[PDB]
Amino acid sequence: SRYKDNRPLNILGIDISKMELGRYNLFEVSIFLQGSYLNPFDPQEIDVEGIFEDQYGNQYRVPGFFYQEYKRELKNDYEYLVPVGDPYFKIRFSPINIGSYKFFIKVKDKTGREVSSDKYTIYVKESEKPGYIRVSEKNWRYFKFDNGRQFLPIGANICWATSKGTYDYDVWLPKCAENGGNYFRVWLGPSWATFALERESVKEYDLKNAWKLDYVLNLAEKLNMYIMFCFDSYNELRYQKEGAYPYWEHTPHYEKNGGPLKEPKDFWTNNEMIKYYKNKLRYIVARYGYSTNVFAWEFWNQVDIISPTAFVIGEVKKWHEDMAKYLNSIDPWKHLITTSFAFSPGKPEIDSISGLNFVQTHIYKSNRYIDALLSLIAYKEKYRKPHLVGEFGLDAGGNDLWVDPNGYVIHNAIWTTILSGASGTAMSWWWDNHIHPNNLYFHYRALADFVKDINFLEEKFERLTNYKFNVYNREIKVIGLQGKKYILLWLYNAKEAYQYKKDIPNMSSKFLGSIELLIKPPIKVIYYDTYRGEKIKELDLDKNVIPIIEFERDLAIKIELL
Ligand SMILES: OC[C@H]1O[C@@H](O[C@H]2[C@H](O)[C@H](O)[C@H](O[C@H]3[C@H](O)[C@H](O)[C@H](O[C@H]4[C@H](O)[C@H](O)[C@H](O)O[C@@H]4CO)O[C@@H]3CO)O[C@@H]2CO)[C@@H](O)[C@@H](O)[C@@H]1O
Ligand SMILES: OC[C@H]1O[C@@H](O)[C@@H](O)[C@@H](O)[C@@H]1O
Repeated sequence: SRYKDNRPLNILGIDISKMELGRYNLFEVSIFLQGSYLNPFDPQEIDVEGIFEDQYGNQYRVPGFFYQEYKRELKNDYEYLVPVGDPYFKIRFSPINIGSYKFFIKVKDKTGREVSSDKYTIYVKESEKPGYIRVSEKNWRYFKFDNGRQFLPIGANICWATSKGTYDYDVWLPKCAENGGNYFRVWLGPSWATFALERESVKEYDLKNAWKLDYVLNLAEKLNMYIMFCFDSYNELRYQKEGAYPYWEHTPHYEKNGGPLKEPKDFWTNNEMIKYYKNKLRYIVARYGYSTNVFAWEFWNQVDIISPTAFVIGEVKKWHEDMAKYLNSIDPWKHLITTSFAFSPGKPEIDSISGLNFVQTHIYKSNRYIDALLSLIAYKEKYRKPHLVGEFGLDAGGNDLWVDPNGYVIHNAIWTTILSGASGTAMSWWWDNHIHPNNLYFHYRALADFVKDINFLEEKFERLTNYKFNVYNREIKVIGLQGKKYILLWLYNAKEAYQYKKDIPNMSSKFLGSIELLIKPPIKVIYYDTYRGEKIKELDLDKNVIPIIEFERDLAIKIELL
């Protein structure tokens, strides 16, 4: 209770960031107050709310949150945050409609006393921002922004920093964004994570780490990147003797460390833990919900590999149902909600919950992973909602780093997933020790430039079905999509795609073979170098047999039905 107060409830001062702002931009209110509360993160101790109303009758009830300002510095190799001023409360709002808004502040503390501000008026002008990310109503396999443009996530996991903290994101994010990236994922647990809110406690949240997450979210805003926030990771509920980077013995949830839980199984049903978890959801909505750069709320990283002593499917399912309902109810902007599993096929009992707006796959497989990705993407079409391959690698043990310095594994996965019908690219691990130092971003740039012009929401793509390969030289396979106006092909050499020793292909002319498709000419055929990210050749065709030019590892082909 380092932040307690014991004074009569009074608003002392209010600062407003701007009186005029653009659609979907941040409107921030700072509130100085006194009151009676033992825990500023607990709404039963103090409840700050901002009540906003547009000129179309829509009302928004925005929870407020406790805030400490910091000034960051880099002490050679670690980030250091200096507190600036006393902590205070904030409200963060984002307007969906333009025009005028009225708002006021309401505060209630543990005594039952309630105080409020007068009403203030702000004006909202049109902006360039596309809005929040939703599931597409036109094609449930894909995401859209509120303004109807597609959101096709291209990026990687970038889940935590080194000791350099936000200074690492200063480096990684601009590199990702200038190479076609618009997506990453961050972890808000376990307590060692850069953005861990439950660092020393599950009752009070870490104001330094929350400030770091502010900073990174603001950088994503400047770079037009969209973030999945992963609230908790399985390690928190996994015993040391179970391996796999366990953390139960160190986690604040455990009674040994001051928490309410005698064992991780009790996480799902312990009344005190559920209360604190809802307080955390409220804090996250309060502090970050305004942002259109929050792509999704993700409850768990791999909840199926918590301790087997703790995984009771019926309880984990009910907890996801109840928390998704609660989170959706308090989130004024109704961000997408998801969860994840280490088991690649997932858990249908949980994945089919209506409150989870999209499903995910994690897969670390070294042999024939192209076929595995295709099979999992076909399988999870049964849920009739988008599918994100949220984690991908060769090997949970990290063999990728030395067996595949050129990123061919990442390459294979991002082309396979996009041209198999997934909502976006397979999302690689190893951002810090592999993608960045080996400068693998060019793979994303090539893929982004191939798909940028394609409107996946209107193409009605289906997996390519009725093709005939005529190739004698080699064993070529194809992953493809057939749409109303485009056919997109990724061809790969089955005997080269899984070998990682050779240099990046630096190809060339010759005829290799052909593929004929169930389509009607005339057509324009574009051959695309997937490593340089360039058109190689264009060809106008009068019939349905597509020549395949020579290529070393893989080749993309874009066919336009004229
Ligand atoms: O160094 C900072 C921080 O690292 C922590 O360990 C990390 C580890 O370095 C590595 O990045 C690991 O990546 C996992 C990650 O958990 C993914 O969600 C996913 O998972 C796997 C899981 O970890 C097991 O290996 C499991 O058997 O297989 C899962 C995949 O199916 O895969 C990634 C690659 O393995 O993440 C851990 C943390 O989870 C800690 O060492 C910490 O002390 C340290 O500060
Ligand atoms: O910023 C990402 C990485 O960049 C490198 O050049 C070093 O400065 C690392 O300390 C840092 O973690």
